[PDB]
This record gives sequence, structure tokens and C-alpha cells, in this order.
Amino acid sequence: GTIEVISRENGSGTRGAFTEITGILKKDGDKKIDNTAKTAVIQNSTEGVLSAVQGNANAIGYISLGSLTKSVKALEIDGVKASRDTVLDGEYPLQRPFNIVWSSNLSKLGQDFISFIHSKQGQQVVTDNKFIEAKTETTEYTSQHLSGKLSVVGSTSVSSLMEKLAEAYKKENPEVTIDITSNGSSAGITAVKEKTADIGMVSRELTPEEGKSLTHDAIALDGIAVVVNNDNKASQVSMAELADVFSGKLTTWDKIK
Ligand SMILES: [Cl-]
Repeated sequence: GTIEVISRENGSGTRGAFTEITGILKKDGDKKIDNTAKTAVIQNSTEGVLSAVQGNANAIGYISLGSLTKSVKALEIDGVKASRDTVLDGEYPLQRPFNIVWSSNLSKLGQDFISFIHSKQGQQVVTDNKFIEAKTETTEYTSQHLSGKLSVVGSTSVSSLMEKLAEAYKKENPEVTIDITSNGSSAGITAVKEKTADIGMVSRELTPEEGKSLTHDAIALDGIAVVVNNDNKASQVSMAELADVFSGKLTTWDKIK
């Protein structure tokens, strides 16, 4: 039958990542065109995508990998099954890093917060919040019961996870205030360079120009699962087919072997 493409709402960080990685979001200069199928219906959240795909035998959608449940089926992409292991070793291609960025301006307090994020406790916040931990080496954190304010600015996609990390840190450092500003990766990089943010949040690789004078560090890997209804006999798609389906070029399930 006819493929029912489920898209996330305009401005969604997951939509931005998905369309960029699959090449559906093309730049013909400094103007980006989102080629998402014009027939695609919209869901406003991960829960909404899950409900729509579980509720319709012909539907396909995309969600954060950590949100995958038995109520839907994740497709293999290029014959690779989405998992902690295939995201970590780079076999699974629908993934993006959650980077934090800082400069030589990073305060002692900012450095203590980075140490917490790098610690066994910090890594546990990441995995408990269902993201993948890229780091294999772990350090111990002991609170200095510091005081002061931190400004963390950038990607909306990293904001929720940053909030969880700030909560766990403030439990150990009650006199530390952490402000998290969600705007975008480019605004976060600029804020760090302009010294208006202590730490920036970037949900993609930095360009050579952006990286100048900065250090970046992946605090998490965010995989994206392409999900279908459990009734769907299809189990794998190529990256070409994936882009064809979500751009509305391939519209029937019989074309997917
Ligand atoms: Cl929309």
C-alpha cells in the first residue's frame, strides 16, 4: 500500500538532524530547502510519532534511538541494526554528536562542571536519559561546594540533557546557578567566542572556522531510529531508499524488498 510519511514539526531539532543526515535538507547557497514529502503528516513529539506509527500499518517515522519501544519496529539502515554498539563503532549512520564547546575563557567553575560531566556520575546521567556514552575512560568527581553562575548556550537538541546534568551537578553544588539558553548551535559557538557563555552546546560537527580557538567534546551520541508498524514485513532500507521515502519519491511499500 501507500506509504504514510510521519514528519516531526517544523523547527524540531530531530527533524533538522534527520533531514541534514539523509540529504533531504539541501543548501543551494545560504538558503536551505527541506525536501520532506509534501504529503507527510506532522507529529509534535517522539510520543506522537510512536503513536502514529503504532496506529497505522503503512506509516514510517523517525525518533530518538533511546525512545524506541516494542510498540514499533526499527528498520535496519544499510543492513545495520541500530544499537549502542553500532552507534559507538560508527556502523550505524543516522546519528549525531551532542558537543559541548569552550575556550581559554572557561572559568574554574565551568571547568569543575566539565569534570562532573566527564565523571562516572555525569556519564550515568547521559545513559540513564537513554543517550549513548562515547567515552570509555571514566574519572571520579568530588564536590568542591562551589559558588557562582554558569551560562550554557546553544542547540535546543542538547538543552534537555544539559538540564539533567545541571540538576545532578547542583545537587552536589547547591550554591551554583546554571542558566541554559536554547537558541541554536551557531549562536552557542558565537556566545562562547564573545565570552557571553561559559559553555556552548552544538548538536553537530563544528566547521574548521567554528572550531578555531575552541575545544569541543562529545558528551553523548544521539542515534535516530527509523520506525515502522510491527505489521510491516519490511526490515531494512538503504540510505538512498530512506531519502526517497521521506522526500516522497518512493511511495508504495512493495518497492521496499
Ligand atoms: Cl509544522
